[PDB]
Amino acid sequence: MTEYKLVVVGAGGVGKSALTIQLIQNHFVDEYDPTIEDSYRKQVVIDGETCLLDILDTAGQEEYSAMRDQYMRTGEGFLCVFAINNTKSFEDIHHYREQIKRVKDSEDVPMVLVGNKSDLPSRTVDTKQAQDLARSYGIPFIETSAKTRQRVEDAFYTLVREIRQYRLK
Ligand SMILES: Nc1nc2c(ncn2[C@@H]2O[C@H](COP(=O)(O)OP(=O)(O)O)[C@@H](O)[C@H]2O)c(=O)[nH]1
Ligand SMILES: O=S(=O)(Nc1nc2cccc(Cl)c2s1)c1ccccc1O
Ligand SMILES: [Mg+2]
Repeated sequence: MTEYKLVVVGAGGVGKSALTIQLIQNHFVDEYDPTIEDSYRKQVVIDGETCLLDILDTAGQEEYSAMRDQYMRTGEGFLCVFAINNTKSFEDIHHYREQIKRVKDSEDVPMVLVGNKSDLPSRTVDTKQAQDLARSYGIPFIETSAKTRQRVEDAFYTLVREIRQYRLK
């Protein structure tokens, strides 16, 4: 059994909680209190390995937060989520990456870029632009829908794979 500590970050409203609850509890939440921050543990099998996922669904995204610094220290991989209909949330991604890099004092940070709400038809962020951003960071890019469950397991499992690989570098 191997443990993987995953942290879900992104602007308020992008779907951090809805993604996390979909993965863990297999249901979509319509109106989840934006202040609730918890961790969830679940065992899954990924590439033949029985993995214990320990996932923190973050609430506040404050720059100045001792607790955020501690969880970025403890977290091994980061799911950086924006919503495909919220350009500001996409622009916020750089700031979250910078924060994480600073806390780690490293460029070796396992991260996956997630464009959530792929079920919404009025896109404001071109998939091309998001692919380009992820390429510039050297990270995977996945579009998900918490509402339909599209690529929910793939996003989290892709982050596990990124961590597993960095452990060999
Ligand atoms: N249509 C759609 N709505 C979503 C999706 N993910 C989350 N939402 C909705 O967007 C709002 C914010 O989601 P929440 O998970 O609470 O965002 P958080 O603040 O990032 O935790 C809620 O009303 C959710 O039901 C999605 O994939 N598609
Ligand atoms: O520091 S942990 O060991 N556990 C935590 N558990 C919680 C619960 C509520 C709020 C916060 Cl800030 C936390 S941090 C942890 C960090 C990163 C990823 C998974 C974790 O369990
Ligand atoms: Mg939330």
